[PDB]
Amino acid sequence: PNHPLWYTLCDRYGLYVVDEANIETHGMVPMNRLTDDPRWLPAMSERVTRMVQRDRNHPSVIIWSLGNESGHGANHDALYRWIKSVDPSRPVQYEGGGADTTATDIICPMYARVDEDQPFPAVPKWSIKKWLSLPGETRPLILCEYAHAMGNSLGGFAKYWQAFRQYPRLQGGFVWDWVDQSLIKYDENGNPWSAYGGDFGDTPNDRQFCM
Amino acid sequence: PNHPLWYTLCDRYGLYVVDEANIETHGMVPMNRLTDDPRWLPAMSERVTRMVQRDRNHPSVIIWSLGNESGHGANHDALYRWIKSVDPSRPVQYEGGGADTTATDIICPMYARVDEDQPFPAVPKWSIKKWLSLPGETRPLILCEYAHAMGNSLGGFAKYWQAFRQYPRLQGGFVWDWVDQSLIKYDENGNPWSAYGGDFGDTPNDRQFCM
Ligand SMILES: CC(C)S[C@@H]1O[C@H](CO)[C@H](O)[C@H](O)[C@H]1O
Ligand code: NA
Ligand code: NA
Ligand code: NA
Ligand code: NA
Repeated sequence: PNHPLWYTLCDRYGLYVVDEANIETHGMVPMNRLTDDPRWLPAMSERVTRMVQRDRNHPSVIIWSLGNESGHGANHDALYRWIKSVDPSRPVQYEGGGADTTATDIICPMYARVDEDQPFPAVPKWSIKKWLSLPGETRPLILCEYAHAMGNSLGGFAKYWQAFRQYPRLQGGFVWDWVDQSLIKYDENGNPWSAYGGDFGDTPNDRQFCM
Repeated sequence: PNHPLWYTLCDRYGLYVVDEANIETHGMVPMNRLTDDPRWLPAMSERVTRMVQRDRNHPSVIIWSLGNESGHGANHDALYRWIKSVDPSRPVQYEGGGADTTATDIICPMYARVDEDQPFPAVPKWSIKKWLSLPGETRPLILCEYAHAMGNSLGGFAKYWQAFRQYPRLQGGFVWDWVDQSLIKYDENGNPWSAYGGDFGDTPNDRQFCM
């Protein structure tokens, strides 16, 4: 969840918001180790329930998200249903565990490609065109993350947009991402320079991946 | 419906058969002028019911077809339901009136392209990849006719097969068609040559379109 003013500005200027719970357990092995554990249900429930209680009156918020990169656990299903119960007015989405689990109303993959399948075990990233028509699949597809804009990037961006326009149920997505997470440091002359991971003696670090 | 021996041979050699009622009213304006008319229901019904009564015991027959290129009329809906009622063992297909009407268990377009939409009024031929995922659509797609093999043709045949393998619900199609309908004529020297439309004084004719 963002600083409260953000929702007010999105209300007034006019932007659709996905409001997302402060839950990410990416570094767990496997990713759902905590989110499938009932002992972590209370801690997760608070991050979901208190977000809804704070932001449910904002018109800009049109979709609730259960968080990010935490695999798919039973705690997600419980909290998916909690939201659907207290607020039937907004769809719930969650990408973890393969982007099309029982805890999401929207197929919301990250970095799924337009035509090319990437069939990873357990959590394949199908071609988005192909994903829509998988046997039994009826849901809209909106990428929660796509077109990773790291450095000199966004090659093939037009290919997403041609597909979004041709396919009714391909309803777009959210570019990753808006702004570089670089920080300012000063050299010997007091001159500013843009710093990334590792430049603060922080170790281990992931270098320029914050940009 | 074919010569009765055809189905015996397909039973024994192993080919899947689509058995098709002898109903095509292509030249009517509009195409459904007779098939929507209850006065023509009796004549139409006999062509369907008597086909089913003859052929229902052949294992090679896996799909029933209501005919070809006769628009979509209320008589199709009646006869579709008649077949589902008497023979639950076989899906019923029919391409007329847009390839995805209430008279077909299978989206069965003719000459729908792989990636390119052809948005004709009333009866569009959507791209087959796109057709599958249209809002509310769940049926399998099998082209009743594709890859028109007229003369030097089958350009882009690979493109269909790439899509067929990639998309589970694209379950193939039927090439148009097996054999050139040329006829043998004899000149002055008594030497046989291959003849097409018009070569018999027949007029109007559609020339080499029979091949
Ligand atoms: C020429 C099109 C407007 S009709 C087109 O003609 C073809 C010619 O072989 C086949 O008969 C197809 O079934 C038919 O759709
Ligand atoms: Na779209
Ligand atoms: Na990053
Ligand atoms: Na297929
Ligand atoms: Na022909």
